[PDB]
Amino acid sequence: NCTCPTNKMTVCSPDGPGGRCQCRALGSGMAVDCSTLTSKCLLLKARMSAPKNARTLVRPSEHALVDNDGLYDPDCDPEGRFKARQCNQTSVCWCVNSVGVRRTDKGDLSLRCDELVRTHHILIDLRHRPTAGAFNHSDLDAELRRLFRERYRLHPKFVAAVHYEQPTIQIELRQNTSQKAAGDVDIGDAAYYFERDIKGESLFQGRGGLDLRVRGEPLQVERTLIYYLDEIPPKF
Amino acid sequence: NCTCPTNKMTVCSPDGPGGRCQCRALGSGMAVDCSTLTSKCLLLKARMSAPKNARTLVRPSEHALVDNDGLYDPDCDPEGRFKARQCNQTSVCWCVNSVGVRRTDKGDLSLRCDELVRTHHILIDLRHRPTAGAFNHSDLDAELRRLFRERYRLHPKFVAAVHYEQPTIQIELRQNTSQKAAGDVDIGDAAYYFERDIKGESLFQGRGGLDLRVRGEPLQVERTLIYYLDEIPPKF
Ligand SMILES: *[C@@H]1O[C@H](CO)[C@@H](O)[C@H](O)[C@H]1NC(C)=O
Ligand SMILES: *[C@@H]1O[C@H](CO)[C@@H](O)[C@H](O)[C@H]1NC(C)=O
Repeated sequence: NCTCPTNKMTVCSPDGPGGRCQCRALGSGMAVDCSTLTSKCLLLKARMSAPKNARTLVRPSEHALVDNDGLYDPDCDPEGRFKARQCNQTSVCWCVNSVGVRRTDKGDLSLRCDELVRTHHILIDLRHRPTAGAFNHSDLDAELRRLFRERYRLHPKFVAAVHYEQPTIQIELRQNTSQKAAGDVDIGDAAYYFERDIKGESLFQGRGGLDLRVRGEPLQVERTLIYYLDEIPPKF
Repeated sequence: NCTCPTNKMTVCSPDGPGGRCQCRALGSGMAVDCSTLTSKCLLLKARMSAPKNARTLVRPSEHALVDNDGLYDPDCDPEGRFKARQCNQTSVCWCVNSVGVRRTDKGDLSLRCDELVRTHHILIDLRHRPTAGAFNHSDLDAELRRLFRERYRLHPKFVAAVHYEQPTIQIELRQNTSQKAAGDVDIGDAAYYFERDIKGESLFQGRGGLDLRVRGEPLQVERTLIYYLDEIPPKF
């Protein structure tokens, strides 16, 4: 059955040699490894994706803005990760980090981003709809570390810590470039998948969002904040 | 068995969901369709491909030149075809047709190639090593139309004509945009596969070169000339 479980934003078909199941990335057309997480850049491209022939639809405008200014259509290198320079505009350019947020001040078409700066620490701040009381910190740590271990296939050594107090929860992810091995999922990719699941727009095939139950009681998260820390501080 | 019969310039491995076979294009990392022909642009990216870590290998000198002046690493749009504007890396840019050869005078980074011009007529001019006599026009016509029908998976109507005289053979392919349907292989891609099989660098898995036998008598080709005709004439 032609599926891409880890990335639903794909188009597959049994149009392969001997009925083989080919599958490609929505929008970008890039190759997708459906066993593991797809890089955040290709998923962003698939998010915008500019439908091929609207026919009866209407486009977005030259002046129509969206809620999130950090939403755009990036250019992804032949490995899947972002390119160091993202010029989605007429002549306006800038430099981005691994997770795809802006690292410099907007320049022109003569800009030159040398290296793709690595976002090595990520802090995910969640706040859940207040239940009658608070949970136990141990169960929350167990559930969240298990989530990144199994669901997003992030190695347990990359979950630096989990902090809990009244409603507001925090999750630390620490992945240096020196401690990233062959075929390891990126904490940026895992954080993107986790924010999409938390916000009910999961990239997996079967699911629709995130269940996130802690010892029988569910956990519905109102507010989410995600901070990205780069090895080289951005130059503003 | 993880194999791509139509594109040998790919990297497959059974690391797909439940041991599924995923394959991706060399050099570009783009998704490939291994049942049919891959676009000439992705194969052009694969041809040069700048090996990932030379270690003991090298990079060709910045003053070193190659036999063909029209070989370069192109930018391929999401669908696989060439981007209308090609800039190898520098402040020199130009516009191309669908087959990738140049159309306009070399300019600068402000160039605006408004549309991707189609190549609608392709003429292949072969000259074979002289045997004791010539062949029959009928057998040559049948064999070449059969080769483009079965092997390159080109619909028979797109092979406009076949001409024969003393050694020199000609093949005329004709394909407008109006007569290209859903999932029709392009005359550019079929011609590129033909010219890689003619020169002994076949893009198929099992084969290495073109057998090209006409009623038994093997046909070895010395010289090949392939002319590309664009719907809009190239402006120089
Ligand atoms: C480029 O960014 C602008 C915001 O400055 C946005 O309106 C537009 O949709 C983006 N387009 C692409 C192709 O990323
Ligand atoms: C263009 O790319 C080709 C790739 O083979 C390379 O050999 C050539 O030197 C490049 N030329 C320029 C001007 O960048």
